[PDB]
Amino acid sequence: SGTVVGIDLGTTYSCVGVFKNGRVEIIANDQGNRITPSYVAFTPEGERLIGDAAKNQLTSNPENTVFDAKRLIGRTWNDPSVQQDIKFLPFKVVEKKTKPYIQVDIGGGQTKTFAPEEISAMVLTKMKETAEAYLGKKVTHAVVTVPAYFNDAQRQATKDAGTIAGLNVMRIINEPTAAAIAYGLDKREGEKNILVFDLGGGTFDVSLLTIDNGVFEVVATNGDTHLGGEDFDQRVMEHFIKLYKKKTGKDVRKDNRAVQKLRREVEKAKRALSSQHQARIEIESFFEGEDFSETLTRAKFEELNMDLFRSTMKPVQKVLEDSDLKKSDIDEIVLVGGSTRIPKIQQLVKEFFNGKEPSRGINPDEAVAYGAAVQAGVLS
Repeated sequence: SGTVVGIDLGTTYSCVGVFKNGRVEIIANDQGNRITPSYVAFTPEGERLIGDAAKNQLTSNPENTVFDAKRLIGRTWNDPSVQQDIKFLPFKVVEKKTKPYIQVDIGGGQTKTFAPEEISAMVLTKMKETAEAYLGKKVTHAVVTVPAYFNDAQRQATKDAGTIAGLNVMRIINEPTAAAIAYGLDKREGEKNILVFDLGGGTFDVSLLTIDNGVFEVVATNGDTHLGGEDFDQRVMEHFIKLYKKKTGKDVRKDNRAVQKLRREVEKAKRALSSQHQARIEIESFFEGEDFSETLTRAKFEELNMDLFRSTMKPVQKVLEDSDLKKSDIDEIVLVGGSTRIPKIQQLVKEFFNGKEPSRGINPDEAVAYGAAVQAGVLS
């Protein structure tokens, strides 16, 4: 096994960690980032790009930048989920052997068709190489996380992706369970009920876990597969674009370059508003050599997204019903994903459970990788 690594193979972002000196170390990639976009792309030239480099050229290559391969991985063509998601994806997806395949251009007008597994394998290879650089030796084995709702086919496909990347995926472990392990909830005594609330960039997952004698079980799952941090950005985008036209008289929509410059500052401001109450957004030479200068308040950000924020509670109530539990039967609450940093999200969860405090202490972007790395630590 050697040094086995824990890998959160996320829909939008992936994360890699290892256990050493009786603690978890989340490994930074060669650009110094602890998370790595699950992105693959090809340039006008032959060059293949994985991670940050792939996501940064998304704007200039909108139709041949692959992402969200995890939505397709291990599914059939006829699957209702696949047919829904291909309408939201810019790149072309096609049937081959009654399964979804991703068709992209390499360079010089040459096309190529990859299986979801191959895309995920490329991302895994990048996480593998990231880990190898930190450890200073080859990595052969890994613990990979998947959503709780994944079936056998999806679990096996994730293993296959590993195999292609040269990784022996020792264990497949459910994302909420990994998050629970990160917070040391497996050290708790007796029988307890655990609510995991996972709000990523483009996905929302609620899971009710039990723990019994330091061993978990996923009782019920729910959420929204197309609700995440990006939807909160889009409401902010829509607000400020409308404001710009109202003040200047200029419609910015058809200028792709300027719109990306705004999305960059909106994303920065959103993160800032998790700890501050206002954030200036200044862009010099924004559109037709005219500047942009507005402020986003926490109150406004909340106002623009209030309906979306409240909609997260319905899945929480539904999983409790399917688990045959009341609010008061929940002993632990675990918040995972960057969007859970938002104060309003935390308050809504807190208030739903009549003032009970969620667990804190772990980077919610990293919690799942953390847990996987602990399991890897055991198997090293």
